[PDB]
Amino acid sequence: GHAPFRAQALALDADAALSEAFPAILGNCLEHIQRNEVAVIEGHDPETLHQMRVGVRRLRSALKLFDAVAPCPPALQDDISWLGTELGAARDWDVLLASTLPRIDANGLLELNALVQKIAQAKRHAAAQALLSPRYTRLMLTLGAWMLETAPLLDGSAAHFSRQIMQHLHKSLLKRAARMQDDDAASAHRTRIATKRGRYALEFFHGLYRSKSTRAYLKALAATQEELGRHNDLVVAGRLLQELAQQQPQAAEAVQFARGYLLAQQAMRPADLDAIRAGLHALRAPQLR
Ligand SMILES: [Zn+2]
Repeated sequence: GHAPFRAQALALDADAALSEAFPAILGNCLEHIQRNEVAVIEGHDPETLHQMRVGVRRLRSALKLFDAVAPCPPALQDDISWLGTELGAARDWDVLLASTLPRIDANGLLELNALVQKIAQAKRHAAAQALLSPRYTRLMLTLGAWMLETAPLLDGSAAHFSRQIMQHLHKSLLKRAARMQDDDAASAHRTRIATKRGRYALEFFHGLYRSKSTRAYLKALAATQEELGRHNDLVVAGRLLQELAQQQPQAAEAVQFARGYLLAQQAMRPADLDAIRAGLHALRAPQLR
């Protein structure tokens, strides 16, 4: 309520088992979602919604790496996708209003800003209703119950599991950054998600790896995510405004002006792959300690 909740720092023991790490990682993800509930329902704060959306993304990536040892039931995965879409739609409209539209310097953009704010507030109300619905509360309860049941069934230490995942994710990131080509949406998106997956996994198994080696690895990853995410916000804005033009034909002139400005920003300032390649060419897989 009122205050935004950021993901709690998870410091796992070096000698900790997989049966101890799995409920600690997923529990941290569920807490990150739960502690933002009230503020997303009652308020309109963008950071509280941002933190809840990130929490859902962190949970989905955690279930993806744990999929081999503990596969999540398909019914829960459908509800996680529903929750991600509901909070995601509200987040997309908030990014457009606070970050994508203000960087646009023809005079009819004031009424467009009022229309976008109206949609963003309505999407926040729609997200609030999704959280108050029994579908959400049942999902959080069923996920927690499944987490605790599957936890003692896992074999080996956390260090043995993390090294296999970290080797695959570093291999996946470097491969996608090399296969990456200019003006290709599919390759740029694959690199951005490999950057997110790698950042989350290293934050989950934080107390298992070297303090100064991971800090430099996370810095190079966060910089790559910031660059590819900047170009991604521009293409999402163009998609959201084109959808708004079809539903609201009255503000179409103001929409097309904003769409024209953003389409040019995509061509004039594309995702600087050369700076990304130079930022990731030196990176070595973080070693256990
Ligand atoms: Zn309201």
